[PDB]
Amino acid sequence: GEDAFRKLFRFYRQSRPGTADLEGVIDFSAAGKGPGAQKVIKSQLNVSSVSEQNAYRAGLQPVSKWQAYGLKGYPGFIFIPNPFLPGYQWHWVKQCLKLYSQKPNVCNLDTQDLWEQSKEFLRYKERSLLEKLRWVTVGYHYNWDSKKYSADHYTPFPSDLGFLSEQVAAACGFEDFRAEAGILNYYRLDSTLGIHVDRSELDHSKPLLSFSFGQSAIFLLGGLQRDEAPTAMFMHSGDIMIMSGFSRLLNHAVPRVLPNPEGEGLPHCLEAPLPAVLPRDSMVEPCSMEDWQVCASYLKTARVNMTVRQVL
Ligand SMILES: [Mn+2]
Repeated sequence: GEDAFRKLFRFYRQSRPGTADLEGVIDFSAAGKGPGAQKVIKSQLNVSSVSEQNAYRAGLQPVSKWQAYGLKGYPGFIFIPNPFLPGYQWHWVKQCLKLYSQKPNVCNLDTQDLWEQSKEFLRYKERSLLEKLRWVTVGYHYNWDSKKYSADHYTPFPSDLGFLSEQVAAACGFEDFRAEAGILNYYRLDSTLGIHVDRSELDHSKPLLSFSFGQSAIFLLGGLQRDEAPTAMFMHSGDIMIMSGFSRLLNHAVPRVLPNPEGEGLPHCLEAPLPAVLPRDSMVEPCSMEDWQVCASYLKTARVNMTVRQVL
């Protein structure tokens, strides 16, 4: 475009993956990028706020093994790399495609059953309801015209997703966090998310939690005004971003979902299977081969985002 954010947004939208174009983008998984990488600082977690039993029940590594980062100049911003136990990302992806999208919740659409159809479309050699799915709301449903939440329009918040969110929130120092409203977003390789501020509600003290699965994205985090040059960072599969306080007023964008380097394929962390024998006390359940096959085929050219907040 013209201004600093616009220039960087367009740069990354059009960049060539694999080349020196992405040398300035922060990769939190890899701990010499110039401005970007010098801003990276450790963000101290409240390790004792999440018991090993609770981490294991959510399908998470023990919090003592998590690495959390902040960025100098962006107070209230926390970036976790993938903390998920091997295999467990598949549970969340399955729940987002199969269960959470169903009509007890609201979705952009609202066989002929979505999951049964995609089961059959995979078998029928070479536009499905799953391919058309763009967003789903859970918990207190957001009204897109009303621009707010209401006690009349709600569904019980998925207890597995709520518990996961609250463990993450607790590790970040928000031990009283209540998962009450969620938006699930479904992106394609061509998907872009424009520069915006998440709309202002009086209290900004509670964290927004953002989970990503599937293909990697480039996220731009800017300033209070649109003109300030953003910092660029990767969001890889399993990574979690937490924004509270000051950071919730910042301009941000996702200019690019990056393809798998081989065109179509899955990130390395999704190669591990969900374990055969899960615990009895787990919030997670087994994933069937048939269900998995639909998830894998979908994720090869997609990114799923879950955004969780407290509204009351
Ligand atoms: Mn946003």
